[PDB]
Amino acid sequence: MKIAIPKERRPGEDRVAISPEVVKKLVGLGFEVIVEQGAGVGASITDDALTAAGATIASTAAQALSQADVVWKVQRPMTAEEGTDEVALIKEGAVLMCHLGALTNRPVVEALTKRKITAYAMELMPRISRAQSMDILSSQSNLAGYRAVIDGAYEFARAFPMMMTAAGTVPPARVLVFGVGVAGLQAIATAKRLGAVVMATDVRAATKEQVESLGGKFITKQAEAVLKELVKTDIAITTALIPGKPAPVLITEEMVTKMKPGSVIIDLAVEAGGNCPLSEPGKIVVKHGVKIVGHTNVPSRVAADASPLFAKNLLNFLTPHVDKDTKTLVMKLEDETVSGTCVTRDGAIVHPALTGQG
Amino acid sequence: MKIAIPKERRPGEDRVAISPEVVKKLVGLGFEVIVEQGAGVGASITDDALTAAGATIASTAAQALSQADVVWKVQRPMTAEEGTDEVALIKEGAVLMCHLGALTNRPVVEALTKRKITAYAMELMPRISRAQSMDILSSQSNLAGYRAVIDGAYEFARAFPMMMTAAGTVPPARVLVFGVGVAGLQAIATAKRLGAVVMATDVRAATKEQVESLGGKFITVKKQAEAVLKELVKTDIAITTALIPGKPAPVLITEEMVTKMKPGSVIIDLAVEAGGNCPLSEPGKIVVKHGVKIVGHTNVPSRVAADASPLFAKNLLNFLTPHVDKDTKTLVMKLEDETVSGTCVTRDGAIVHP
Repeated sequence: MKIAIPKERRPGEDRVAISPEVVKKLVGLGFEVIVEQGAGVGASITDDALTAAGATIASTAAQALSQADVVWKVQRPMTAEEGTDEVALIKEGAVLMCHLGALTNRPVVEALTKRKITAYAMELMPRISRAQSMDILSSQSNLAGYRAVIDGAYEFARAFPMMMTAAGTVPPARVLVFGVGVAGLQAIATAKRLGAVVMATDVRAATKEQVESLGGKFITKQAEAVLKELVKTDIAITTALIPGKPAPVLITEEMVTKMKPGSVIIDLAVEAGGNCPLSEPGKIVVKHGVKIVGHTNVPSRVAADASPLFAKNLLNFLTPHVDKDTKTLVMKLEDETVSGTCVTRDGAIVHPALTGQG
Repeated sequence: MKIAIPKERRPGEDRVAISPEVVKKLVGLGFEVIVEQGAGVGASITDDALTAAGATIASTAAQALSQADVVWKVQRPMTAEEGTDEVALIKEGAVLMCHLGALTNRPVVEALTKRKITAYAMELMPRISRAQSMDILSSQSNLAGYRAVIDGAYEFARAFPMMMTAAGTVPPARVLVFGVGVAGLQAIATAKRLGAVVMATDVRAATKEQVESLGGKFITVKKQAEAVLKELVKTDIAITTALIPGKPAPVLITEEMVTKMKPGSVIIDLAVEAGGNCPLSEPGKIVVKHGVKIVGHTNVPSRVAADASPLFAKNLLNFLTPHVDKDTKTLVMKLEDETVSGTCVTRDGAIVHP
């Protein structure tokens, strides 16, 4: 009747799958909540904030998960091959809930299967209305979009808003968002509230409506229209990274050579190759007088807000299956969100694309 | 006449006392404009951009200031004892306009005086309505206030604006601006733009009205501290901006106060160079103490060099323009002018203002 949350061990990860308010709800459901010491420090969540909420602190990940019936993590557990065998720390037959990156991480699913662990890959949450509150892709990408604007403004040597002053007028910055998904949408909104002239481009002609509702201008030869804007653009933000596929090239370095010195490019797709071939994971590349920034775990750059949201997504997914009167958890297998996220259970891999080498 | 602008040499200074726009006005005023090669690189001002405006590019600094009758700079020239006497490069009898930091640097003033160079300490610009467009302290501090918010949001692990999503409502960040001068005002405006709830505190009451006009809330109630601390314990980003003329910055956030703040909170100390409004700040560093980040970046306006330079150059232009004589067809600084009298610290091999 124990749920455990370890500290994230993968490099670049500062989020944690828990928050004081979720600890309280979990305790209210009848759970004993165990958190590894310092697991939330990166997200501004102290051990004492956790214990005040009802959680108990374990000194290590092994002790935290030793007798846990349920384990909540942010990123998929590490296998012996990657260093620390976290999969081994999960009790055989236990339940794991996390962003498993299942589709592109067959080895982790196999490792979990050997220990007969039931794993729910949160990133596979079905796209149904009643599941939006359990959607981790949505909650994290939204913060990533906001963060993109903050990092761009930070690296930019000019101020974003137009300023009328006694010494003259400070022109507003011009921003061009590539890709109008959850992240792109928030980038537009944040770049807009900061005072910039915001442009946006996306192949899906259905996005123009959303861009305009936020006060942005949709760019309507096509590459010629984008280029005309790009050469005037101060901050270019790309957000097109389609899972299970290389990031689409949206800004060639030929185009970057046409940009104005001092410009900034935020490449949120650097992880999959980047929408700009010049971006490098975890670095800020200075080329042709342009800064090409490609930070690695953007939502982690907003860890303090990302963590509580991630914990809530998890809580919303688990809550419907808990009988707080008997203090028992029974994941209803017929529930669409359960069957949809389960990739392995009782020693059997259930996702069709992860049973062998394709 | 000839006016020259060199590259700023002091460490970390990326601003330049020139802009293509101001170059056009100078040429139109009858000036021959010369700029040191790559002087505007840090300000996104290319040599070709300046050439297009009508300026001449000198390969070196010496070559730029050699025959200059007027010299414009951002920071005071360096004295011989400090690596390179940029002073020795300024033609004797020439005119210099820049942030001289005169009232705290006698050595630079004497070095200029020995060369019979007339120097106008722009930072001494009189606080009169007429000089607003010539005031470098206001133009640079305005951008500093903006930058403080950017740097704070950058170091903050949360989002500034309130966000209502499918996963719930996340409250907006809470900002507390200490000192409502030019910098403080911009910090409030920018913090507001980003969606934060903004509180402010300053000894002047005439500032409450200004704060409210921007959407900010004025902290009010002897023990003003109690009211302040009450807001500080809920604050996510504290921005301090109080600087006293040539004196140690007043202390506004004690270490004791810092220990009462929320983990992950951020403090931007814009007064770090003058001692800091917070005793935990260190010039050029981000200190973590009691779970709080105390940020003390130096030369904040340079963190906004591409916008700071155009404005700084305009302040200089606005100050110089009224003194071109449409008779000697040259530059004659009117001695009776309130701004000339208020900024000159040394003239023709004499001292100024004692």
